[PDB]
Amino acid sequence: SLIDPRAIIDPSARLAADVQVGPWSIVGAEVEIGEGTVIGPHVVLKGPTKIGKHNRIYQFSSVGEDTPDLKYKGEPTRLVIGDHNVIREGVTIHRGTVQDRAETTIGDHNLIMAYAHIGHDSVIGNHCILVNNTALAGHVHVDDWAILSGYTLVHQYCRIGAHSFSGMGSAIGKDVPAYVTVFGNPAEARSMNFEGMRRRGFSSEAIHALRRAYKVVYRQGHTVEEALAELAESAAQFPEVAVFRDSIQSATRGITR
Amino acid sequence: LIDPRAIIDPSARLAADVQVGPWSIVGAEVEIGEGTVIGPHVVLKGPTKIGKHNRIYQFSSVGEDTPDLKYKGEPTRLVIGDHNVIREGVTIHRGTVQDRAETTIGDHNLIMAYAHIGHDSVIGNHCILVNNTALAGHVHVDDWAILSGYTLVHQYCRIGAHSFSGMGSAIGKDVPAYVTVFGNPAEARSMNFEGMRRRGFSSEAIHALRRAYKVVYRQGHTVEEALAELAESAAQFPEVAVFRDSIQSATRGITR
Amino acid sequence: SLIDPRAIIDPSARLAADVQVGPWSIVGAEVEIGEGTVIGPHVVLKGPTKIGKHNRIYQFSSVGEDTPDLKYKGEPTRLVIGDHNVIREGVTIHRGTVQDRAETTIGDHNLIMAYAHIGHDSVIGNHCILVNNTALAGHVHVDDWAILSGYTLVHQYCRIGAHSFSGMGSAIGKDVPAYVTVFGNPAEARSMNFEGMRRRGFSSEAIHALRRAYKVVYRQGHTVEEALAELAESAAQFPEVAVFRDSIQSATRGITR
Ligand SMILES: O=C(Nc1nnn[nH]1)[C@@H]1CN(S(=O)(=O)c2cccc(C(F)(F)F)c2)Cc2ccccc21
Ligand SMILES: O=C(Nc1nnn[nH]1)[C@@H]1CN(S(=O)(=O)c2cccc(C(F)(F)F)c2)Cc2ccccc21
Ligand SMILES: O=C(Nc1nnn[nH]1)[C@@H]1CN(S(=O)(=O)c2cccc(C(F)(F)F)c2)Cc2ccccc21
Repeated sequence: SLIDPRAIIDPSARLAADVQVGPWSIVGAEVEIGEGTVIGPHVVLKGPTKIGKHNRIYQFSSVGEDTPDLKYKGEPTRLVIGDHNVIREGVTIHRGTVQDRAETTIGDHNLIMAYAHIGHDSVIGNHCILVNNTALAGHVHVDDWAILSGYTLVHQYCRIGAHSFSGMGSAIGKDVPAYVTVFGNPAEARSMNFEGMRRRGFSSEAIHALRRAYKVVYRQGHTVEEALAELAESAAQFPEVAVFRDSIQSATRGITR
Repeated sequence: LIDPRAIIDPSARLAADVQVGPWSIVGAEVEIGEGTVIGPHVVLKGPTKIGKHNRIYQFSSVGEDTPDLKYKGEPTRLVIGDHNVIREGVTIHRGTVQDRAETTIGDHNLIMAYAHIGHDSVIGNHCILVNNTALAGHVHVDDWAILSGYTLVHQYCRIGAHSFSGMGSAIGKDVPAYVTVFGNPAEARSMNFEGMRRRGFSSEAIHALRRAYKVVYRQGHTVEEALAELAESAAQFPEVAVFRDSIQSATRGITR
Repeated sequence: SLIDPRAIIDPSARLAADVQVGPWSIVGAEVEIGEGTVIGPHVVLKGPTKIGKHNRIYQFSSVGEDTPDLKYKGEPTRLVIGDHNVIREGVTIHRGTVQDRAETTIGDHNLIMAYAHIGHDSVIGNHCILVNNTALAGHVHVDDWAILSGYTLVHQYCRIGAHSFSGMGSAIGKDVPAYVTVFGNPAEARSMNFEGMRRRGFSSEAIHALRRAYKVVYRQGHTVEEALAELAESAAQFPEVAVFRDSIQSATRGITR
């Protein structure tokens, strides 16, 4: 059948139609797996965890584990994963902490590559790519279409804006605004993901307004308040520029410069 | 307690309270002490001693041979203390004869996902190795040391008591006790003042250490000039002696 | 017997007579293992894949999985491993893509340490060392005797020259010429692997010629074509200098400086 007899399914666990579990996989108590989701061999799922439809989870992944501690501490804490996600070999995903959200949240159509770490209370949106060995410390918010290149380290509470790009080996300590490309340890803003805008079919008017929006924030010596005021008009014409202005507005503890 | 789908070698030695998850291998000459929980999918190889009330998580390879070419199959050891947590996919290699033929881990150590503890490494107590920390080999980590995620330590380096390394740090030279280091290559920034307050250090002892840092790092002295300047502060404050002693035992230089 | 009864051997799998396979290992369809090869417990082998003779593959390794790269669409691509290779704990090796030569290729006597990654369409030669957590993004050519120390990151299409050395935590966006020593993120050219050359028994005359060849490429203000021209004489005299000159000539992303 679809359920390999060498897998251990806890009596409390809930499996929907067309679910596959490979051999020697543990689907622990309070884990719920959605329609057509494929669990490979040698996977550990721990709950309380909700996984949606048409997901693929590869061998050696630990999905819904507790955040590391010298002692067991703080539950019920949730992990929620949406639909059409690919979680590759040996990925670690921790559930939330009772102190903060009490939930780690992953949306839809995300690709999390081998040995990536998703820390407690982190929130991933849709259509994101975390390349090999990307580590989100915890309480990290990754917005839609963001790409973290291989071995990107993100500090606790940092926001990764929509359509942003972090070069491989980047260590991020401050918010990355929407569309911004960052590199190095510590991470420095370089340009914008113009490549990614074109692959999203952004009007060349929107891309040119986003180029000027970069220069307003990074290049003209403005305060953030002065920048937000200078962007207000562009943000009103282009929803794309508003995503950018909003990412800067939301950064209380400062942006990656 | 011992899951029937685990392979326990005849010559393994497990206390009554020990839990072994399914699909785990307790290899030849593996001692495991009372209260220790071995998760599923764990490979333990010997000769290895594991103390008490330890927790080893799935996909961990504890007590394998180093691939370091200078190792040639000698019966070298791995000792682990008590109340240690070893997380998902941690690799801990046994020692080599060229040193002391032992990798040593003490008590109350938190070793997070995919950390590497190379051959002959000595970790003390209440240490934190965050995800993907790599100790290349012969690395001595002293009590209360914290190495942040993806911290790389070159062979033979000493990580001082209460020292802290920023994430993605690459350490080539000894880190003195209490010192904070960041970047590739690693550079001294300040003292672990949080760590001192964690331990309940006197505001005297913290002020003495704040000064001691300036003597070594900020006053354009040499190491020899600096050691002599500290010797009185060191004699008065056992806390300052830990710092001064870590600089003296640094024969291959300190992280500046 | 040598195949553990808890192992899963696909009917279509071809194992030489003395092949060992540890418990809860998977030898999938169209996987060939040559004589002497030992597979440890908890190993996943997917095909189409050819593993040669006297190889050792450690636990938690995923050898021959599909690349998550979005351009691969389930085409029947290959992985080929030669003889006398050691693959340590948790290594990932993906098969090729039809956009290149539909093959990922490893030669002989290579040491690939724990959690190292070998991306689609990568070509490793002989006597290479990939230290812990080294990652080749894809289409990476590593020539014979190349050392990549721990957590070395290699961008797609980068060529790592013969007897080259990359320091711990290096991030390589451009070709590493043969013999050259690189460090840092981004990677920086800092002289040549003279201790490597003296160890493998290179002549004093050859080492002295490589020393001058280095000055011509890096220290004489020459553009690459001006340099390739000046090396032409010395490359005709010494094979080592030809390998060096050849590595520079075949740089598609430029060279590490
Ligand atoms: O194209 C890109 N270039 C880039 N990275 N950093 N700076 N520039 C990124 C990175 N990659 S990748 O190189 O193929 C890759 C895959 C596995 C492992 C790694 C490694 F670990 F970094 F080595 C890299 C995947 C990817 C997928 C969609 C969009 C952009 C990218
Ligand atoms: O604060 C700290 N390191 C720091 N700060 N600035 N530079 N490096 C360390 C690190 N953390 S962490 O960020 O929550 C964490 C957890 C898992 C993975 C990672 C990652 F892999 F680095 F991304 C980070 C866990 C932790 C727990 C008690 C004491 C100190 C620490
Ligand atoms: O000797 C060397 N020195 C050097 N590397 N980078 N800069 N200097 C390299 C690196 N080493 S290693 O330190 O013993 C080692 C082993 C496992 C893990 C690591 C770590 F992950 F980086 F921490 C390091 C293993 C090794 C083996 C053959 C040839 C050269 C090397």
